Amino acid sequence: KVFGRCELAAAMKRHGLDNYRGYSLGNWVCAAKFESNFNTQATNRNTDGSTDYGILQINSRWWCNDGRTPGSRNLCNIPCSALLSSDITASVNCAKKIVSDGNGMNAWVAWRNRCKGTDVQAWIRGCRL
Ligand code: NA
Repeated sequence: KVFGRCELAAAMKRHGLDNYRGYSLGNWVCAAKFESNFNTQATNRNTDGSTDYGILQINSRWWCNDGRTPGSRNLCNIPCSALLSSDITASVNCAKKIVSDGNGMNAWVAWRNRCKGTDVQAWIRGCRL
């Protein structure tokens, strides 16, 4: 599923991501924009052989099981495929664990490089929330 900007902001808010660990909703929408262009089916293969999955490009090295990332963990206790669902519940629940891990949203290299410090409220501007 390719979400609309305000459609995703609403789904993220409903699942309690708005101000989670102090990150305003526009931070999460900005990260999703640059990670996946709001596409739940986004995938990216890493040089190390891990894969990133879903709207927030959650990686198989730590967070999900894909059966093909030697040495990896599955700390969100999900198949990585769950992160490609039209239903963002698994992605949001796992994102909550990741952003709690010590480095906040720096865990998402695209958030640090493209969202951090910018006017992220622009990502929810005009949305009925
Ligand atoms: Na894994």
